[PDB]
Amino acid sequence: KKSFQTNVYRMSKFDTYIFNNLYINDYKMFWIDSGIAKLIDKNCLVSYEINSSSIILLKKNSIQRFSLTSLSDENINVSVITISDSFIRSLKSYILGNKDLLLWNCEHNDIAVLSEVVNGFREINYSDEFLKVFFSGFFSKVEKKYNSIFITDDLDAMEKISCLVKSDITRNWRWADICGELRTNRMILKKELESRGVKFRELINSIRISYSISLMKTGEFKIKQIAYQSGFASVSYFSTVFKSTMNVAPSEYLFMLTGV
Ligand SMILES: CCCCCC/C=C\CCCCCCCC(=O)O
Repeated sequence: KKSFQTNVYRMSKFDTYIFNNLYINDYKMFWIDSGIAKLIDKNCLVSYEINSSSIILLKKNSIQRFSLTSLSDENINVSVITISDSFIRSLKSYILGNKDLLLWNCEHNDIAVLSEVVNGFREINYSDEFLKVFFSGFFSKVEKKYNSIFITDDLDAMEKISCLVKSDITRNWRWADICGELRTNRMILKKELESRGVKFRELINSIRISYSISLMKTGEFKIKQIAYQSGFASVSYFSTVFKSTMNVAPSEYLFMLTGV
């Protein structure tokens, strides 16, 4: 359970959630509990319908640009599972021998286990062993259904940059700071941002927004405090960037962390 952080979001009939420059702090996976939805991937310029068996995987350190639109006349619950790095590396272990958004059409076996994870393991209490072989076997499969490895040699350049920023979120980050800390020139590091279609400012802001989300999940409701705790120079800039990224206001998202 501590290796799994889950949330459930309500989706009104035919409503749309829009994400722009959304930085994925840790591996995530989500799916709808019922009905049908339309996912539009602005990064690959593609769209497709998903059902209660479709599982979407988001790669850590990726910068997402997509929208999800309900195509159901009833409310839909979107379950989101966040996996800890400690568990992910456990998965790397059970697996021996550039796509950031992976879609997997389940065989109501995997979506059954995933549904129990969001369900807080209160109907079935899988073991560490099973969960490790399951998930490891899950990514191992989806990796084949796509371009490259979903997991990453930990010392990836983007991972180094992200961890750096997260380790001192309020520092007034500049390219010079990144190059100096990583002992690497910008000509070599710039590919990480280019391939993700973001300029330096956007990258730092994206990491700070996801950091603010993590804070709101711990039980922090004071928006004013969250703005500064997340490294933003002001509450207004935080709110502007948050709204631009999540398409909703910070306080609005916090409210969604309640659940009905
Ligand atoms: C705008 C409110 C957020 C609604 C989130 C549910 C919709 C799609 C699932 C995508 C998950 C990425 C959102 C990040 C938030 C989180 O980490 O829980």
